Amino acid sequence: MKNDLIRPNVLSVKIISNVSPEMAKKLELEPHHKSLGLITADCDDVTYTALDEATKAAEVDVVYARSMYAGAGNASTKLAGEVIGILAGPSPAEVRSGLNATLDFIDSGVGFVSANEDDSICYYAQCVSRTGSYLSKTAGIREGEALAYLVAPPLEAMYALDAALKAADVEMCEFFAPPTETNFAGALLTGSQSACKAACDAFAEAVQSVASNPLGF
Amino acid sequence: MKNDLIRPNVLSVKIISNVSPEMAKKLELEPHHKSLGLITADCDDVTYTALDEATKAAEVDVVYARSMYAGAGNASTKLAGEVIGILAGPSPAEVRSGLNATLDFIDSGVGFVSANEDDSICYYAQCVSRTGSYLSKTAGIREGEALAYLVAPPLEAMYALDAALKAADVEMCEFFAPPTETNFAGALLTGSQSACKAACDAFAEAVQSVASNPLGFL
Amino acid sequence: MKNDLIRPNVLSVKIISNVSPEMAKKLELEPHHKSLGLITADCDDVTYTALDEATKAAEVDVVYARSMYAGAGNASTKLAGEVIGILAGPSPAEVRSGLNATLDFIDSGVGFVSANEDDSICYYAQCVSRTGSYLSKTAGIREGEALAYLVAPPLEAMYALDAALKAADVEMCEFFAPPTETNFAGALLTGSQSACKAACDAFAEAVQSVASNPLGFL
Ligand code: NA
Repeated sequence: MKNDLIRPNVLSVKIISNVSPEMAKKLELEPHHKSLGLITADCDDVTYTALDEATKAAEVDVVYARSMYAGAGNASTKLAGEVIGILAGPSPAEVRSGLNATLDFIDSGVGFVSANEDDSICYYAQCVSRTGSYLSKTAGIREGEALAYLVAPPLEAMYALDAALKAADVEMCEFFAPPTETNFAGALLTGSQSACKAACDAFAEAVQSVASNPLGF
Repeated sequence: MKNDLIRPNVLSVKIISNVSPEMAKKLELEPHHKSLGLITADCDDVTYTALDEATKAAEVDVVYARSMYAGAGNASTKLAGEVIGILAGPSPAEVRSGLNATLDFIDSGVGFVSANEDDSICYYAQCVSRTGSYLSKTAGIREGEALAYLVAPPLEAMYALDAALKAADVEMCEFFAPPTETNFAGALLTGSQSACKAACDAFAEAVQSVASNPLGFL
Repeated sequence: MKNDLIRPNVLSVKIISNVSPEMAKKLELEPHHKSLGLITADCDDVTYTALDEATKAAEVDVVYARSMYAGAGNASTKLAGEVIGILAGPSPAEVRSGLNATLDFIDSGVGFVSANEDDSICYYAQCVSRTGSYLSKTAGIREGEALAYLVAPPLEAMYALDAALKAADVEMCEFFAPPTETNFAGALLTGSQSACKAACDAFAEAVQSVASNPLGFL
């Protein structure tokens, strides 16, 4: 139903000890990050927020993060989902903590929200109180700064982004131009915490107004 | 069935009045673009032709037009379809006029055509008699000249484009190298309106022949 | 079943005896290239290896080869599959022989292998003893040099690729960063023939290790 959470699921996890030099060269790892933590899930933007959360609780960096074409509902293999993330750390112990932190956040109640009765429209309006090292880098903001993580299908996102930018004292940091690999869109907006929360509410309200009137104009 | 029109559908339409300055920045709008018209549909190339049609009778420009990965049949949400287009204009009233023309054109009988009984192969063979400001820009021609808008699945398109180029006095203006986001392909060919129509007929004929014998010499 | 070959299927094949000058340019054919051979299939990496084999058995070059977004399981039309390849040759006889070699290789037993009982995870671990003109150029090595052609889903590929690089005296030539158009990943590794084979076996074993315990320490 409307306002129901779409629960994200982690599909696969694996840890690498002593990465090969060739692979470290490709992934441009820091010299003393000898261990990697791999993870896939069925929801990309939640996983991106979870990976950033992991950099806050463990001595890890996000070195790879990409979404799959057409989303998790169209995956052709068991573990592909719609996202792959790679954490790098000095040893499997740090990587293990990061992966555990990632999984806990994915299971913490955060996620996309359904906008109508048949769950055919959904959106992501997440206020990140304190960014880690990954979303702050992606957004070009100081680590620890707040951001609103806003994602929705193409038209809803463009309409709702305009509403969010006008409703709150926020600035655009990164634009997810439609289509992402999953055929969504959105942005990362920064500002004070209260402003990011106001933007999340305006974004969510705007997406709902499209779902209750998709063609009326 | 063969020769059936695949009816295109508009999924969502919205007008943004007084677009925020940072949105105008990311979208690279011009200082006189004050209102936006958003549209999604379940058929991308038909919508691109309609948006271009809108630029002839109204003061709107096509500022954004992108297709969705794997097409409308693989959309995960109700309104994503397989295309998003954005018109920019001086006021919401002018944008409304442009969108009205876009909707009328999408409902005018244009669309993809089926090449076989189960509609598992389809193609687009549209003669654009008089281009607007969008397709003319994309093709590198002057506004008001004609185009043949030819789209089909990868192999059919490469074969049928070759048939069209031999059959009519046209030149290649824009090549949609396989795959597009929707896993189709094609091109924009220009010439006289009769040459463009001859190219459309030859393109449609070639796609149908491939559908009747996909494994060629086997 | 685990270790079962995934049978690849060719979906369409077509020859063009004499390509028009316009298609010849946009497809970047050599002046002596007069004919084209088109092919689509439901498995891209097997088809790429087959096209490369064709450049060894016939006087043909691979001039176009691309994968479809989201793979063959998500194709919207009958013949799109997940790959289109184009061979070019001096006459229809060379193109025909090239296509025959391509088809013979696709049906030769090479292919993706299932990693678990329900065939929900599969991988490609193919040792190319002597590359033709296509995969050699793709990897940046001389034709005739050997390659390990390793493909698997994103997480499996990264783990198994790292495993392969440790197990053999090979170097990374081309990295298929996840996701490819088909939402797979892998790389082309070069070295001695036995070294490339050692990497292939190590890659396959590592993928199977993830498939039998996807959640790892969890
Ligand atoms: Na699908």
